[PDB]
Amino acid sequence: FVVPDITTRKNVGLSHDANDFTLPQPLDRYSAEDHATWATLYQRQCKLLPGRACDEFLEGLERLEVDADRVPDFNKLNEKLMAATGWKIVAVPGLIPDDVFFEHLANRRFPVTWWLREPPDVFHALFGHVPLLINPVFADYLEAYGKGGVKAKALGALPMLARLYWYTVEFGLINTPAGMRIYGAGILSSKSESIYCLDSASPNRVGFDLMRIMNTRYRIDTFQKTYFVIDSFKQLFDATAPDFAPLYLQLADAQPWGAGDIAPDDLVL
Ligand SMILES: [Co+2]
Repeated sequence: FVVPDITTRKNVGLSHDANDFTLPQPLDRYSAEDHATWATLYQRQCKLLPGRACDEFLEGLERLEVDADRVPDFNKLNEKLMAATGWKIVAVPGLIPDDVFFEHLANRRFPVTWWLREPPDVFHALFGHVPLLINPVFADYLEAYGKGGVKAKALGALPMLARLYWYTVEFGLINTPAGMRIYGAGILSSKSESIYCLDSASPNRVGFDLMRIMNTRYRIDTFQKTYFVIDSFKQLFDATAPDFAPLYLQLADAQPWGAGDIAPDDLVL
């Protein structure tokens, strides 16, 4: 039997732009259970993350006044976000087309799935991704990433950019004099990956390298076998400076590294 998935069920009776896939945040659809689920997840992560999350993340939560006790009102969060970096969040139904996603980031709009899991959803999107948008360097990296979507799509290279996003925005680590810390949203909203990614001898931790990352496969249904480590958000933004076109064409005929591989030139940490 095939039954409707959560995206389908949550969006019953709602609409989305056929081009940019946005909708007004459906505030009336959040139940008491939803706000309680949000509060539980928020409390859980805030207990786990001190000394694991990078300091910029935890500061972003406070500066944006991300609600501890209910699903945040997107309009209200946008007041603080816009004043900080000129970014805003927009509600989407769930997974959206790539050109749409990129066009949003290119225009300093961060798409956020509106609905919450039952006890990627709004907790992952808002709690995991949004706090770093208050950091001007990180925000500029995301904008530059978004702007690269047009060229990538024209060259059939969206999956190569997707690897860069996965291994930075979703699963990135940042080294600090106080020790290794986390900036990837997929780790920051996770119950357990926050522990494994810093505490386990199992995963590789490899210095950030643009070409290497864009040549590296990933899997979505398991903890990462490799994490890439930056020294600063400036490293990410600076990585977007050169022309990616000749990089895509070189990668196109290469054999990608497996998710668990160490490459001969890796700086292994
Ligand atoms: Co994500």
